[PDB]
Amino acid sequence: FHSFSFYELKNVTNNFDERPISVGGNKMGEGGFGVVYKGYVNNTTVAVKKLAAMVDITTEELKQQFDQEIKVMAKCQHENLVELLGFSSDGDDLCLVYVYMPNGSLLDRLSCLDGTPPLSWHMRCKIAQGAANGINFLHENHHIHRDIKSANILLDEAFTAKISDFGLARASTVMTSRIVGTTAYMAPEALRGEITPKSDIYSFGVVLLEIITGLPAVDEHREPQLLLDIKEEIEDEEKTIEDYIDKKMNDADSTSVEAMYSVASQCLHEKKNKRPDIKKVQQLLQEMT
Ligand SMILES: CC[C@@H]1[C@H](F)C(=O)N[C@@H]1COc1nccc2cc(C(N)=O)c(OC)cc12
Repeated sequence: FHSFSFYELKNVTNNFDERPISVGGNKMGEGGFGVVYKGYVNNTTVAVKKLAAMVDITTEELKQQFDQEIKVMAKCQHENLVELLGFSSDGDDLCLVYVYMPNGSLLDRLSCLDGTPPLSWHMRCKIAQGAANGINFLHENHHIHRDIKSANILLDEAFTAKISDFGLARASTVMTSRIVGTTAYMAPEALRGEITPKSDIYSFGVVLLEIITGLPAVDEHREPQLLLDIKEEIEDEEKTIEDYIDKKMNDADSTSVEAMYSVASQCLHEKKNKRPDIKKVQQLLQEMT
């Protein structure tokens, strides 16, 4: 990967202009570990992630996540993983430079952030297949992602799904004392500190529910607050998947929606050993289409 000067990245992002693009700035997104800015290097549009302790972690832990991301990127190259172009470690803050994803995150496209048109059911099926292909590549290469979520599924110029954020990824059960991930997506065993690829399957199940419903995984002003709770409502015959299907599509059919819900439901088994592995998930998503 190309070594950038912090100052060149500062220069091409209009001094890390924290205002969103929609208001004239360079900010494309943000999370607990940093902010993503639109940049322009050598006649190529790029994304620059500037690392920052947004959700309280140490500078040493932020540096370990920076090193882990570069290490995972050097070992894992695939059609369904975002491509790292370079990094910066010389100046004021750590930066990671990526291939520009013109369609941003699946989370933002599902919410239609900035007025983007809703994703068709056809597009959503391709995205789910692509994301499963990327997770499959990771598990085949003995890596556990640990943070599968719609904010970590990016969308390129062809709406091809690209899994992102490998700062927490682990080479492979095993237990840890540092419980990390996004709670609204975490498997029960992951919440207890277990490190297993079976947890990535569970989180992917939550992503499939977001794809079907267009609803975020957590919404404090919604009943139920957690999306994974709709599975219980459907199972207990209180509601149907039909009641939750995203209304912002005109090309969905009952058969393929029920087929995707069935995959999501199997991924969301509370007992890790009853969940399908990633290869079975891929097969089921291929059969859906
Ligand atoms: C700090 C934000 C976190 C983290 F960066 C991540 O992987 N998921 C989150 C959201 O990220 C993004 N949101 C919108 C748009 C985004 C475009 C790109 C991109 N290559 O053009 C991007 O690259 C990595 C991240 C983008």
